[PDB]
Amino acid sequence: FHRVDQKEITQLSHLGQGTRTNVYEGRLRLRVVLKVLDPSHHDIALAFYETASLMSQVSHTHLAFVHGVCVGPENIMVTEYVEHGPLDVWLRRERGHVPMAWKMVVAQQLASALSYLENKNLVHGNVCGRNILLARLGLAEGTSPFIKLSDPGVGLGALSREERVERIPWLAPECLPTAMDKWGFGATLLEICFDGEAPLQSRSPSEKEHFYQRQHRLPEPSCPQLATLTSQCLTYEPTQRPSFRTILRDL
Ligand SMILES: CNc1cc(Nc2cccn(-c3ccc(C#N)cc3)c2=O)nn2c(C(=O)NC3CC3)cnc12
Repeated sequence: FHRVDQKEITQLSHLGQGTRTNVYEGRLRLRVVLKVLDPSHHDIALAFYETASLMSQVSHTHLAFVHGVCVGPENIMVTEYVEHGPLDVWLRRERGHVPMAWKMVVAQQLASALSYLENKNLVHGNVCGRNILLARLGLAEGTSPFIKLSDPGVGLGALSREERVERIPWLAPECLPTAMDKWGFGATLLEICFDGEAPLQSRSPSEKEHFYQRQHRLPEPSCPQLATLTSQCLTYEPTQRPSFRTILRDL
Protein backbone atom coordinates (compact mmCIF):
# COMPACT_ATOMS: atom_id res chain seq x y z
CA PHE A 1 0.00 0.00 0.00
CA HIS A 2 0.84 3.69 -0.61
CA ARG A 3 1.89 5.84 2.40
CA VAL A 4 -0.09 9.06 2.63
CA ASP A 5 1.32 12.04 4.57
CA GLN A 6 -1.14 13.84 6.95
CA LYS A 7 -0.34 17.11 5.07
CA GLU A 8 -1.95 15.55 1.92
CA ILE A 9 -5.38 14.88 3.60
CA THR A 10 -8.30 17.03 4.84
CA GLN A 11 -10.93 15.59 7.27
CA LEU A 12 -14.52 16.83 6.82
CA SER A 13 -18.02 15.54 7.92
CA HIS A 14 -18.52 12.30 9.88
CA LEU A 15 -20.31 9.76 7.64
CA GLY A 16 -20.72 6.95 10.17
CA GLN A 17 -18.84 4.26 12.07
CA GLY A 18 -17.15 1.02 11.01
CA THR A 19 -15.78 -1.77 13.22
CA ARG A 20 -13.19 0.12 15.41
CA THR A 21 -13.35 3.06 12.99
CA ASN A 22 -14.96 6.40 12.22
CA VAL A 23 -15.70 7.11 8.56
CA TYR A 24 -15.38 10.73 7.34
CA GLU A 25 -15.67 12.54 4.06
CA GLY A 26 -12.31 14.09 3.10
CA ARG A 27 -9.98 15.56 0.49
CA LEU A 28 -6.72 14.14 -0.86
CA ARG A 29 -4.26 16.68 -2.43
CA LEU A 30 -9.79 14.35 -4.86
CA ARG A 31 -12.91 13.74 -2.78
CA VAL A 32 -12.16 10.60 -0.66
CA VAL A 33 -13.27 8.83 2.50
CA LEU A 34 -11.10 8.59 5.65
CA LYS A 35 -11.40 5.45 7.75
CA VAL A 36 -9.94 6.51 11.11
CA LEU A 37 -8.88 3.58 13.28
CA ASP A 38 -9.66 3.90 16.99
CA PRO A 39 -6.50 4.04 19.25
CA SER A 40 -5.50 0.36 18.93
CA HIS A 41 -3.19 -2.45 19.88
CA HIS A 42 -0.57 -3.53 17.22
CA ASP A 43 -2.63 -6.73 16.29
CA ILE A 44 -5.54 -4.47 15.18
CA ALA A 45 -3.27 -2.00 13.32
CA LEU A 46 -1.68 -5.04 11.53
CA ALA A 47 -5.13 -6.42 10.53
CA PHE A 48 -5.97 -2.87 9.23
CA TYR A 49 -2.66 -2.75 7.20
CA GLU A 50 -3.35 -6.27 5.80
CA THR A 51 -6.76 -4.98 4.45
CA ALA A 52 -5.15 -1.89 2.89
CA SER A 53 -2.46 -4.17 1.32
CA LEU A 54 -5.03 -6.64 -0.08
CA MET A 55 -7.19 -3.81 -1.56
CA SER A 56 -4.14 -1.99 -3.02
CA GLN A 57 -3.08 -5.25 -4.85
CA VAL A 58 -6.49 -5.80 -6.54
CA SER A 59 -8.29 -3.99 -9.36
CA HIS A 60 -11.91 -4.64 -10.28
CA THR A 61 -14.86 -2.59 -11.66
CA HIS A 62 -16.94 -3.53 -8.57
CA LEU A 63 -14.24 -3.16 -5.88
CA ALA A 64 -13.67 0.19 -4.10
CA PHE A 65 -10.25 1.85 -4.65
CA VAL A 66 -7.75 2.25 -1.75
CA HIS A 67 -5.56 5.41 -2.09
CA GLY A 68 -3.32 4.43 0.82
CA VAL A 69 -2.68 4.68 4.57
CA CYS A 70 -1.72 7.65 6.73
CA VAL A 71 -0.05 6.66 10.02
CA GLY A 72 1.06 8.62 16.10
CA PRO A 73 -1.86 6.65 17.67
CA GLU A 74 -3.78 7.42 14.39
CA ASN A 75 -4.14 4.99 11.42
CA ILE A 76 -6.17 6.31 8.47
CA MET A 77 -7.20 4.25 5.45
CA VAL A 78 -7.81 6.67 2.57
CA THR A 79 -10.43 5.02 0.33
CA GLU A 80 -12.87 5.71 -2.55
CA TYR A 81 -15.76 8.20 -1.96
CA VAL A 82 -18.79 6.53 -3.57
CA GLU A 83 -21.60 8.98 -4.56
CA HIS A 84 -24.72 7.42 -2.96
CA GLY A 85 -23.27 5.65 0.07
CA PRO A 86 -24.24 2.26 1.60
CA LEU A 87 -26.70 -0.16 -0.07
CA ASP A 88 -28.43 -1.16 3.25
CA VAL A 89 -29.27 2.52 4.04
CA TRP A 90 -30.64 3.08 0.50
CA LEU A 91 -32.74 -0.17 0.54
CA ARG A 92 -34.47 0.90 3.82
CA ARG A 93 -35.24 4.41 2.40
CA GLU A 94 -36.65 2.80 -0.83
CA ARG A 95 -38.44 -0.16 0.99
CA GLY A 96 -41.32 -1.64 -1.07
CA HIS A 97 -40.20 0.21 -4.22
CA VAL A 98 -37.05 -1.73 -5.26
CA PRO A 99 -37.73 -3.92 -8.35
CA MET A 100 -36.50 -7.53 -8.61
CA ALA A 101 -34.55 -6.77 -11.84
CA TRP A 102 -32.56 -4.02 -9.94
CA LYS A 103 -31.72 -6.56 -7.14
CA MET A 104 -30.56 -9.11 -9.78
CA VAL A 105 -28.07 -6.58 -11.33
CA VAL A 106 -26.59 -5.85 -7.82
CA ALA A 107 -26.32 -9.63 -7.05
CA GLN A 108 -24.50 -10.25 -10.41
CA GLN A 109 -22.14 -7.31 -9.87
CA LEU A 110 -21.38 -8.52 -6.32
CA ALA A 111 -20.85 -12.16 -7.53
CA SER A 112 -18.50 -10.74 -10.26
CA ALA A 113 -16.30 -8.92 -7.68
CA LEU A 114 -16.26 -12.03 -5.43
CA SER A 115 -15.46 -14.42 -8.38
CA TYR A 116 -12.44 -12.23 -9.25
CA LEU A 117 -11.32 -12.45 -5.56
CA GLU A 118 -11.98 -16.26 -5.52
CA ASN A 119 -9.85 -16.80 -8.72
CA LYS A 120 -6.92 -15.08 -6.92
CA ASN A 121 -7.59 -17.19 -3.72
CA LEU A 122 -8.31 -13.98 -1.72
CA VAL A 123 -10.85 -13.53 1.08
CA HIS A 124 -12.89 -10.33 1.57
CA GLY A 125 -14.31 -11.54 4.93
CA ASN A 126 -16.88 -8.74 5.38
CA VAL A 127 -19.57 -9.06 2.68
CA CYS A 128 -22.80 -7.25 3.76
CA GLY A 129 -25.12 -4.52 2.42
CA ARG A 130 -23.34 -1.88 4.55
CA ASN A 131 -20.06 -2.54 2.65
CA ILE A 132 -21.78 -2.35 -0.70
CA LEU A 133 -21.57 1.22 -1.99
CA LEU A 134 -23.80 2.67 -4.76
CA ALA A 135 -21.77 4.59 -7.43
CA ARG A 136 -24.96 4.81 -9.58
CA LEU A 137 -28.56 4.37 -8.41
CA GLY A 138 -30.12 3.14 -11.68
CA LEU A 139 -33.50 4.81 -10.90
CA ALA A 140 -33.92 6.52 -14.32
CA GLU A 141 -35.36 4.42 -17.22
CA GLY A 142 -32.68 2.75 -19.36
CA THR A 143 -30.13 2.91 -16.50
CA SER A 144 -29.03 0.23 -14.01
CA PRO A 145 -27.34 0.35 -10.52
CA PHE A 146 -23.54 0.27 -10.14
CA ILE A 147 -21.89 -1.03 -6.95
CA LYS A 148 -18.43 -0.90 -5.36
CA LEU A 149 -17.69 -3.48 -2.64
CA SER A 150 -15.89 -1.53 0.10
CA ASP A 151 -12.64 -2.66 1.78
CA PRO A 152 -13.44 -5.21 4.62
CA GLY A 153 -12.02 -2.90 7.36
CA VAL A 154 -10.17 -4.49 10.31
CA GLY A 155 -9.52 -8.14 9.38
CA LEU A 156 -11.89 -10.76 10.88
CA GLY A 157 -9.07 -12.75 12.56
CA ALA A 158 -8.20 -9.77 14.79
CA LEU A 159 -11.78 -9.26 16.12
CA SER A 160 -13.18 -10.37 19.52
CA ARG A 161 -15.97 -13.02 19.91
CA GLU A 162 -18.43 -10.20 20.84
CA GLU A 163 -17.61 -8.46 17.47
CA ARG A 164 -17.98 -11.75 15.53
CA VAL A 165 -21.42 -12.33 17.20
CA GLU A 166 -22.41 -8.74 16.08
CA ARG A 167 -21.61 -9.83 12.45
CA ILE A 168 -24.32 -12.57 12.48
CA PRO A 169 -26.06 -13.26 9.99
CA TRP A 170 -23.27 -12.25 7.53
CA LEU A 171 -20.54 -14.06 9.53
CA ALA A 172 -19.91 -17.66 8.37
CA PRO A 173 -20.71 -20.10 11.31
CA GLU A 174 -17.22 -21.72 11.07
CA CYS A 175 -15.82 -18.20 12.00
CA LEU A 176 -17.81 -18.09 15.26
CA PRO A 177 -15.34 -20.29 17.31
CA THR A 178 -12.77 -18.41 0.50
CA ALA A 179 -15.89 -20.37 1.57
CA MET A 180 -16.75 -17.74 4.25
CA ASP A 181 -17.50 -15.19 1.44
CA LYS A 182 -20.08 -17.57 -0.08
CA TRP A 183 -22.05 -17.40 3.21
CA GLY A 184 -21.51 -13.56 3.46
CA PHE A 185 -22.78 -13.37 -0.15
CA GLY A 186 -25.90 -15.52 0.66
CA ALA A 187 -26.80 -13.48 3.80
CA THR A 188 -26.34 -10.25 1.67
CA LEU A 189 -28.80 -11.64 -0.95
CA LEU A 190 -31.42 -12.17 1.83
CA GLU A 191 -30.74 -8.62 3.14
CA ILE A 192 -31.22 -7.24 -0.45
CA CYS A 193 -34.42 -9.31 -0.92
CA PHE A 194 -35.82 -7.99 2.41
CA ASP A 195 -35.03 -4.31 1.45
CA GLY A 196 -32.10 -3.93 3.86
CA GLU A 197 -33.83 -5.76 6.71
CA ALA A 198 -31.39 -8.57 7.51
CA PRO A 199 -32.68 -11.66 9.44
CA LEU A 200 -31.72 -11.78 13.20
CA GLN A 201 -30.28 -8.17 13.04
CA SER A 202 -32.71 -6.92 15.76
CA ARG A 203 -32.10 -10.00 18.06
CA SER A 204 -29.78 -9.93 21.15
CA PRO A 205 -26.13 -11.29 21.01
CA SER A 206 -27.20 -14.31 23.14
CA GLU A 207 -30.12 -15.06 20.69
CA LYS A 208 -27.80 -14.70 17.60
CA GLU A 209 -25.11 -17.01 19.07
CA HIS A 210 -27.78 -19.59 20.15
CA PHE A 211 -29.19 -19.54 16.55
CA TYR A 212 -25.74 -20.64 15.17
CA GLN A 213 -24.91 -23.00 18.14
CA ARG A 214 -28.28 -24.78 17.60
CA GLN A 215 -27.44 -24.81 13.75
CA HIS A 216 -30.71 -23.04 12.75
CA ARG A 217 -31.03 -21.93 9.14
CA LEU A 218 -31.75 -18.42 7.84
CA PRO A 219 -35.18 -17.62 6.23
CA GLU A 220 -35.85 -18.24 2.56
CA PRO A 221 -35.92 -15.04 0.40
CA SER A 222 -39.27 -13.45 -0.66
CA CYS A 223 -37.76 -13.59 -4.22
CA PRO A 224 -38.13 -17.22 -5.57
CA GLN A 225 -35.41 -16.57 -8.23
CA LEU A 226 -32.78 -16.71 -5.39
CA ALA A 227 -34.23 -19.42 -3.01
CA THR A 228 -32.00 -22.31 -4.27
CA LEU A 229 -28.89 -20.06 -4.45
CA THR A 230 -29.29 -18.74 -0.84
CA SER A 231 -30.04 -22.30 0.43
CA GLN A 232 -26.77 -23.55 -1.24
CA CYS A 233 -24.65 -20.58 0.06
CA LEU A 234 -26.13 -20.64 3.58
CA THR A 235 -25.16 -24.26 4.47
CA TYR A 236 -23.16 -24.85 7.71
CA GLU A 237 -20.80 -27.17 5.68
CA PRO A 238 -18.30 -24.79 3.97
CA THR A 239 -17.19 -27.38 1.33
CA GLN A 240 -20.85 -27.75 0.11
CA ARG A 241 -21.05 -24.01 -0.85
CA PRO A 242 -20.97 -23.37 -4.65
CA SER A 243 -18.04 -21.51 -6.26
CA PHE A 244 -18.59 -17.90 -7.47
CA ARG A 245 -18.00 -19.20 -11.05
CA THR A 246 -21.13 -21.43 -10.52
CA ILE A 247 -23.07 -18.61 -8.68
CA LEU A 248 -22.25 -16.08 -11.49
CA ARG A 249 -23.38 -18.66 -14.14
CA ASP A 250 -26.60 -19.56 -12.20
CA LEU A 251 -27.53 -15.83 -11.84
C1 LIG B 1 -21.75 9.29 0.17
N1 LIG B 1 -20.64 8.35 0.24
C2 LIG B 1 -20.39 7.57 1.30
C3 LIG B 1 -21.10 7.56 2.46
C4 LIG B 1 -20.83 6.62 3.48
N2 LIG B 1 -21.59 6.66 4.65
C5 LIG B 1 -21.57 5.83 5.78
C6 LIG B 1 -20.49 5.21 6.38
C7 LIG B 1 -20.69 4.42 7.53
C8 LIG B 1 -21.92 4.28 8.07
N3 LIG B 1 -23.01 4.93 7.52
C9 LIG B 1 -24.23 4.98 8.29
C10 LIG B 1 -25.14 3.93 8.24
C11 LIG B 1 -26.28 3.95 9.02
C12 LIG B 1 -26.54 5.05 9.84
C13 LIG B 1 -27.72 5.07 10.67
N4 LIG B 1 -28.65 5.12 11.34
C14 LIG B 1 -25.65 6.12 9.88
C15 LIG B 1 -24.50 6.08 9.11
C16 LIG B 1 -22.91 5.70 6.35
O1 LIG B 1 -23.89 6.23 5.85
N5 LIG B 1 -19.91 5.71 3.44
N6 LIG B 1 -19.14 5.75 2.27
C17 LIG B 1 -18.03 4.96 1.98
C18 LIG B 1 -17.43 3.83 2.73
O2 LIG B 1 -16.46 3.23 2.28
N7 LIG B 1 -18.01 3.52 3.91
C19 LIG B 1 -17.77 2.29 4.65
C20 LIG B 1 -18.94 1.53 5.15
C21 LIG B 1 -18.11 0.98 4.04
C22 LIG B 1 -17.62 5.43 0.76
N8 LIG B 1 -18.40 6.44 0.28
C23 LIG B 1 -19.33 6.62 1.21
